[PDB]
Amino acid sequence: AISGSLIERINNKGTVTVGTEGTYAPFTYHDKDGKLTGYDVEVTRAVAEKLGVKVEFKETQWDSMMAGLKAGRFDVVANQVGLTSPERQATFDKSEPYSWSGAVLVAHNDSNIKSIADIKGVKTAQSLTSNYGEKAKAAGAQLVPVDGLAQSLTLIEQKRADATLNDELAVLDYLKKNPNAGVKIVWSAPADEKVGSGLIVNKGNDEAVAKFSTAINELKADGTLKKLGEQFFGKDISVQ
Repeated sequence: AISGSLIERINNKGTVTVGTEGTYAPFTYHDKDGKLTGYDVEVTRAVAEKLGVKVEFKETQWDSMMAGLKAGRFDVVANQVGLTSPERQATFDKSEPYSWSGAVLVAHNDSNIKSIADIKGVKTAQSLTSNYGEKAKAAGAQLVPVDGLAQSLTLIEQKRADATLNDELAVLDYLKKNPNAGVKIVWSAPADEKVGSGLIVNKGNDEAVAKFSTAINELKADGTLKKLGEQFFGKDISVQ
C-alpha cells in the first residue's frame, strides 16, 4: 500500500490509524469538552507513545468496524474486541489483552426475563455484528438493530424492546449515570470466562502485533493500566 506496512511505520516512526466508536462510555467516548477519551482510547494513546508513532482515531459505527479493518479503513481496532467468533479467529490477530470483562443481560424492572435462555423470540436490541448481537441471534432472539448500548437501553426503557446483552462495566457505568432508568442486570456470564480485549489487526502483521504486545506489557508492569482502569472503572481489569 501507499502507506507502507504497519511494521514499517512502527519501526520507522510514522502514523498508525485506529478504529474506535467514540460513542461507548467508559471505553471510547467524548467527554463534556468534546475530547475523545475512554479506557481503550487512552490505552491506545499510551501504546502509541511507547512505540513512538503518531496515532489517528477514525470514529466508526460498530457495524462497520470489523469490515473496516478488513477493508483498510484503519490499521487496528481498539474497541473492547476479542476474537469471539471462529471468523474473527480466522481473520485477525489480537495483541496481549489490555482488559478483561464479560457480558450481562439487561431487562426492564419487573420483567420475567431471568436468563440468556429466556430471550428466544424476544425483542433484543443490539448492534447486529457485535459479539452481543451474534449471541442474541444464536439465542433465538428477535433482534432490533441499533447503534450500541445507550440506544438499546432507550428502547428497553421505552418498552420498545425487552432485553439486551452488553458489557458488565459499560452497563454499570450507564446505571451510575442513570440511576432510576427502569432497567436492571438480570443475568451474568460466568466470571471465570471473561474475554480479553486487545488491539486487533489483520493477519499478516505478526511483527507489529509483537510491538503492540510489548508496549501493553510494559504499561501493565509500570502501573499505567492499573491507573487507567481506576480512572474509568474504579478497578484494574488488566490482569487475568
